Amino acid sequence: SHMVEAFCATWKLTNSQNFDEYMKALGVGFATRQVGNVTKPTVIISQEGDKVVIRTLSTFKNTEISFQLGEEFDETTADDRNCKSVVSLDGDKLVHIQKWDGKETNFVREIKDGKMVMTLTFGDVVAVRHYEKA
Ligand SMILES: O=C(O)[C@H]1[C@H](c2ccccc2)[C@H](C(=O)Oc2cccc3ccccc23)[C@H]1c1ccccc1
Repeated sequence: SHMVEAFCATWKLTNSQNFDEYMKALGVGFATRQVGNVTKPTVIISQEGDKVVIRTLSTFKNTEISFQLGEEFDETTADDRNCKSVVSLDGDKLVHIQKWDGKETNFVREIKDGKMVMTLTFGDVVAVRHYEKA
């Protein structure tokens, strides 16, 4: 996929806005939130066949998801939520939906001026994270 290629790279977190409140709305407790706030992840996005693969490396733990665009799959998040998830293209954007325990959250990945911007929404709580190619 052409639009996915813009995301395919090794990325490092450079800025985060309101992620603590976002985690709080998800139900993450204070201490685990501290882990989420201090960790600096390395995020590798790639295309392998018809699958998109997102590998995240950090001291806390490493995660890996592999999916076909628009196909629902089971996802265990870094905070151990067991979700039904789907990642789809919306124009040039990647939209990731996570459903668990009757709840729903979504986040959007965009390439803007060569950087990756992730906007996360749960209810009316919004967080924004910036990443740059490593
Ligand atoms: O930035 C990313 O893409 C990923 C980071 C990461 C992953 C694995 C290990 C450590 C960090 C974010 C993140 O902080 O995860 C959480 C870590 C700890 C607790 C968390 C609680 C709730 C939610 C995330 C947590 C990962 C990420 C992926 C997709 C959307 C937002 C954040």
